Amino acid sequence: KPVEFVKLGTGVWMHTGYKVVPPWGNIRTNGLIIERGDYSVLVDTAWNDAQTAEIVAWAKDTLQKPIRASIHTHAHSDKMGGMDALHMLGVETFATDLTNRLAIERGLMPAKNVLNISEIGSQIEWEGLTILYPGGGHSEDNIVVNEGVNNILFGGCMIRPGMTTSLGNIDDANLGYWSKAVENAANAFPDSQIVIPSHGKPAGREILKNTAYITRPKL
Amino acid sequence: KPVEFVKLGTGVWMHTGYKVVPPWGNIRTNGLIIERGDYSVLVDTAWNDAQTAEIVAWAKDTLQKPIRASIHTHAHSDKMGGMDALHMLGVETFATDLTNRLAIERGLMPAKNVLNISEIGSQIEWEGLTILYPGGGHSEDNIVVNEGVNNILFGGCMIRPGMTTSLGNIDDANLGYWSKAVENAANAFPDSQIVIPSHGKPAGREILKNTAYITRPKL
Amino acid sequence: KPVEFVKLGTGVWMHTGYKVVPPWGNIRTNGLIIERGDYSVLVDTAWNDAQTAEIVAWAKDTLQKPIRASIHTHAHSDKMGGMDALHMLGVETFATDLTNRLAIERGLMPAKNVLNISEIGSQIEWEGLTILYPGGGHSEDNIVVNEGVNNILFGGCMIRPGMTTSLGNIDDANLGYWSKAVENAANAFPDSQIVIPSHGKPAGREILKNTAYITRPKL
Amino acid sequence: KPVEFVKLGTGVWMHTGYKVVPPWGNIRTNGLIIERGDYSVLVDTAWNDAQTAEIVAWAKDTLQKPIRASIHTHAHSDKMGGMDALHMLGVETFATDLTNRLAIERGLMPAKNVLNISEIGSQIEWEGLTILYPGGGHSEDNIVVNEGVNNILFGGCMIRPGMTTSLGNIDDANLGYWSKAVENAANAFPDSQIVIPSHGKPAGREILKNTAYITRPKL
Amino acid sequence: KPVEFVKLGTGVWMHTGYKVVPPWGNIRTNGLIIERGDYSVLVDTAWNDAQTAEIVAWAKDTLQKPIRASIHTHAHSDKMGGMDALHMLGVETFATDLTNRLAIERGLMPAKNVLNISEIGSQIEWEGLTILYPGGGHSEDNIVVNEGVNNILFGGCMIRPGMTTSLGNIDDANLGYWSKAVENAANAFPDSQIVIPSHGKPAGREILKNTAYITRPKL
Amino acid sequence: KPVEFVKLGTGVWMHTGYKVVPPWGNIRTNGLIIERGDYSVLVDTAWNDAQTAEIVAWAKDTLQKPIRASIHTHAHSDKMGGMDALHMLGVETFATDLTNRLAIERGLMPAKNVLNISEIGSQIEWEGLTILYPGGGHSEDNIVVNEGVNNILFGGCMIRPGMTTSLGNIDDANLGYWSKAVENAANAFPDSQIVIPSHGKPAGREILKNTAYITRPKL
Ligand SMILES: [Cl-]
Ligand SMILES: [Cl-]
Ligand SMILES: [Cl-]
Ligand SMILES: [Cl-]
Ligand SMILES: [Cl-]
Ligand SMILES: [Cl-]
Ligand SMILES: [Mg+2]
Ligand SMILES: [Mg+2]
Ligand SMILES: [Mg+2]
Ligand SMILES: [Mg+2]
Ligand SMILES: [Mg+2]
Ligand SMILES: [Mg+2]
Ligand SMILES: [Zn+2]
Ligand SMILES: [Zn+2]
Ligand SMILES: [Zn+2]
Ligand SMILES: [Zn+2]
Ligand SMILES: [Zn+2]
Ligand SMILES: [Zn+2]
Ligand SMILES: [Zn+2]
Ligand SMILES: [Zn+2]
Ligand SMILES: [Zn+2]
Ligand SMILES: [Zn+2]
Ligand SMILES: [Zn+2]
Ligand SMILES: [Zn+2]
Repeated sequence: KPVEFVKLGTGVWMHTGYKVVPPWGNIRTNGLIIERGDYSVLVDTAWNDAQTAEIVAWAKDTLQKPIRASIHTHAHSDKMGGMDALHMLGVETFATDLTNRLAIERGLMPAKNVLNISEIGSQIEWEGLTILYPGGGHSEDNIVVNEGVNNILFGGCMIRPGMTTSLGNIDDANLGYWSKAVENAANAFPDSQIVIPSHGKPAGREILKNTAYITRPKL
Repeated sequence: KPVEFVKLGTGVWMHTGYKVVPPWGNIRTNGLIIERGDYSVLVDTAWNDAQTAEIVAWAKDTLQKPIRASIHTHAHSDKMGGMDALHMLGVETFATDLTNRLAIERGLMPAKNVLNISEIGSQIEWEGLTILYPGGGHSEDNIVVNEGVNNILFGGCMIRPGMTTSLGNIDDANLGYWSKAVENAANAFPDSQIVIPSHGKPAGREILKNTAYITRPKL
Repeated sequence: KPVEFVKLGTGVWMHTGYKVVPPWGNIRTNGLIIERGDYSVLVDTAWNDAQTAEIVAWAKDTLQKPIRASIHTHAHSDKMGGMDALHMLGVETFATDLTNRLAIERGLMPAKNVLNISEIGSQIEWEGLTILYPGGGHSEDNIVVNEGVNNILFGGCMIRPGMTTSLGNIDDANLGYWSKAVENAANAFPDSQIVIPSHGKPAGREILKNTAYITRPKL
Repeated sequence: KPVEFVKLGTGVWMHTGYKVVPPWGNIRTNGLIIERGDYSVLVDTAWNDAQTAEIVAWAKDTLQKPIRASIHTHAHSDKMGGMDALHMLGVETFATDLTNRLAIERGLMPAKNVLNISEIGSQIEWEGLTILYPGGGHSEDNIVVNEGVNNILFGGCMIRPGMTTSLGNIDDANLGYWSKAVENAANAFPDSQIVIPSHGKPAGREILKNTAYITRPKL
Repeated sequence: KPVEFVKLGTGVWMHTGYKVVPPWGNIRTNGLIIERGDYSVLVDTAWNDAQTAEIVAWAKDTLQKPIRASIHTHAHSDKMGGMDALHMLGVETFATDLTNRLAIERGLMPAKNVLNISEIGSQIEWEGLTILYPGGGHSEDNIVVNEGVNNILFGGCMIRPGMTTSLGNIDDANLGYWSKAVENAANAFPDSQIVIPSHGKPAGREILKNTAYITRPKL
Repeated sequence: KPVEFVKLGTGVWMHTGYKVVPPWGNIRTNGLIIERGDYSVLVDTAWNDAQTAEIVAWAKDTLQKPIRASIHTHAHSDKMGGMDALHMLGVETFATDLTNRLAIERGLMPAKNVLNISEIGSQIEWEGLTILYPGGGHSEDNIVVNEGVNNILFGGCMIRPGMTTSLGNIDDANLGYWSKAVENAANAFPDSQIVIPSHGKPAGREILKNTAYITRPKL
């Protein structure tokens, strides 16, 4: 399926790309485009360079706000699969040091610059966004991004879609800490009523609660 | 979020109030307003006195059928949090003896009058409603209320919303008997195709079946 | 509830019949009508002879393409409950040899003719449909049917509806192999984006993935 | 394997009989012989009439205290499989009314006399033993027997052996209440340090705790 | 820990070797030496060539019945880790064709000769032993070996030790079929009261039953 | 039951005290006495002051090596229930700062001195013992103690007894991290073949492995 753009709020757009992975077939991955004054910033690549180049072109030609910089929410190919495209298209890329290290271990290109959030609960302000490291969950390095004007929380792959009980790709997950990481994000951003998972539809805070439940160690 | 009213059938309305509870945020609670000839009856308060007073005012001014009496489906603050408002507004309140006893233990005000349904499976007719005690489930005292004109079954908190697998607040639950209590209610009221949970959207009998499954002891 | 017809694609219709089964009440069962040149073929009966006769009549009078033959996807009464009606109405019925044997053991009438797909993974072409035996799942004999013009995969009862975690009627299930059988079907028919379960709404490939997850042996 | 006798305390003996049940093979069942002044009483038959007759003969010839009466701890064939032998050998048999009713439903002979313990928690003194009905567990009618001189608690099949996590034959079990029934027995007889399960070795109170854990509804 | 020999029955000995595997440390692996007229046969190597050579030497010097041939119960290094030693010491090695193929895939040396048991339930007589392929379990190729004079069933790694609930190394397991494979072995060899797991102490049929329970798909 | 002493190795003794806790009854708690030149050190109190005073007296009168100092492995009453006795008897008590803080929160007396091991994996040498903080498990502050002459690892309550699947008192447990904490201890002390849990019998490394399994987040 081709690459789709949907408006989530004032100056906040979701990009969605698809990849066919047998046996189940097409799987979506979502990220964001965030408008700033006369440029935009990007949260996550799509699956590959071609899809990522389509996102850059859309921001330049449709929003008229070319992508200047990007952040990447963990070291997997749905979030960093299009790094060569971003680099060739002049986008200045950012990730945590741990994400960059895991990217190299996993055969992905690291970002060009470092987000200094290494402790659990650490937050910074980057291009009008709040970036939090809530601890390991879907991947040890996963970060979340909050946009405080529209109160949109981008949970990425740490937040599971809808009412699923499937945990998704758990190859790199911290099964012990994931539910606490979700609680940490939910407590850090109480005003965000719109929550974006990477692999499903935009939703509300019910997907925070559901994710924390389905990934929580039980008695 | 403010207090909402939705029509479910002839003379049957749902009231919904919200409370912000970290980490997950707003949580709805639902109850009913049931029209009678020139007055109405209430199933459950909302979370607090202010929301409950808004329900009384709506019945008086919008339906023109002031609330005369109420029933309360178990001793938690989403169902009995607005008792002082009901009492001050002249509403005559009813609950089972067990609910009244648990209300006192839990720091809530008991109802002024007793519903005589203490045995499992016992039912009475109260203001045109059938009230059943199906046994302990979400709380040991939980009762259910059936409105037989429109065939609406109010399951309250004993029925979980939608397709969730979360059990909600289980602090006071009877985990051994809950699925049997749901079966008891479903068998008692086969004609009710509309089922109302306290913490989600109106639905059909699929939420009876799903609740019984997700709360059933497994092998 | 009465018997319903819904168009799924060019020349492909879903039939749905209901049965009241306490405690939960009405349960739907779905099958298909597949148009051919001047006749049609049927996938599955409804619950009983009366509902099945209504399907035959609809194909004759509304589609003007009378049902000539049928296939049955496993030996339970939602799929073979209307065999006497089909036989009396001149429909030539087909099932696997294992389905016919299990039908007799279960008190159902067997089909008049045999589908030769006894090995796991075996497929045949029957009236423009691909019929696959993917191995035991909901029932040891369950088969799936793919319509390759519209790319519709009829999973029958081997595919669970929506986002449920309930396994349905497991009296005859192969709990060890069911998730592999679902994977086998999904790998055999990658182009089918429309998936039909017997007991829920038409959906996409997400119900293949969800079924395989909820029925998969866990660690 | 043949029928075995082991001394558990002053005047208290365990009888053990075996039955070959494929696939796993021999399975033991245990009961007790309790000496009184110049006669004895029996707790449970063995699997069949021949084994039960061997127990009667042993009490008469070895203890010199012929069995006068018996109690039966629930309606399954390991506990009531030898009723014809007891009746022919002049033993006066006792069970609860519920056990007698379930015996008839299950194709076993009922006892000749009734133990009046129908409410949960009800206890009586019978031939120097305390008999408690703790509620449904392995079977809805299961009772337990405490011998207060030696402080031996006969849990029968309601108590699982050793450190197993298997629940045994659950065809007739009350999965919701079983762990509470075990707690009820443990609270009723705090001084009993010797605990006898039907299907394993004599042990201590650790098998009460383990049984309650492995059969307890979990979150 | 060094290599140990223990007599299990007339002409049947267990060999046990140890390997230190962090974090848990020493892990035993067991196999058998089976005496024949003036030679012996071997079931499984130990972990490595040195331990396996010690087994060959013990049979030659202590039993005075040199090992002529061997069978290997699946393709893992505890069972086939000492193949070079056996081959150099003149032992003629046998395994199923599937075991030989999986050995090559897993970096182990295959056996020199083939055991023709490829269908589930197939059995052959080899050097007075019955060898059964019961279907996939701990590994897809696992076979079991029964010695009918002493009625000793060697379950190898398909049978878990004692009362554990741990499944051991499941990297290559068939989680769907394992409990059925255990049932198949138990039904094939009802007279064997001594059961040998690879990674624990000799035991009785209770470890067949426990293994089947702990590895069985649950509802 | 009264207070028991058992020799575990040269200069290393286990002390065991009992407390009756309904419904299950007596529960043991274990700690150690470690001989040094002409004095000893203590690992953990018993349940109360009287039992703890008996341990001090035994070291003075039987070993002739009076207890000079003690360490406490977490803030629960089985480990710190006898602090007043130790303090009155002149024993100099040590615990981590986190244990002292949790002791105060839980109504126990803190130790007089601090063990400086606050980071996960931190170790110190104290009176010839290695003390490790492996991360939260049974309690967030739990530490383990290794005696390297006899290679005895005292796991305290972080290690569950025998082959149980019960988690014990989990009121204060870190369910996400406990299995990793056990792995951390097992990796830190590979030479210790004797492992002491607080609530069961001395055992080997199998109880490390079993604990890590039964408390590990599963898929
Ligand atoms: Cl979604
Ligand atoms: Cl809902
Ligand atoms: Cl659906
Ligand atoms: Cl036992
Ligand atoms: Cl063992
Ligand atoms: Cl123990
Ligand atoms: Mg540049
Ligand atoms: Mg008044
Ligand atoms: Mg004809
Ligand atoms: Mg008589
Ligand atoms: Mg040769
Ligand atoms: Mg001093
Ligand atoms: Zn990822
Ligand atoms: Zn992802
Ligand atoms: Zn409630
Ligand atoms: Zn509620
Ligand atoms: Zn079916
Ligand atoms: Zn069906
Ligand atoms: Zn029984
Ligand atoms: Zn029994
Ligand atoms: Zn293996
Ligand atoms: Zn092995
Ligand atoms: Zn503790
Ligand atoms: Zn403890």
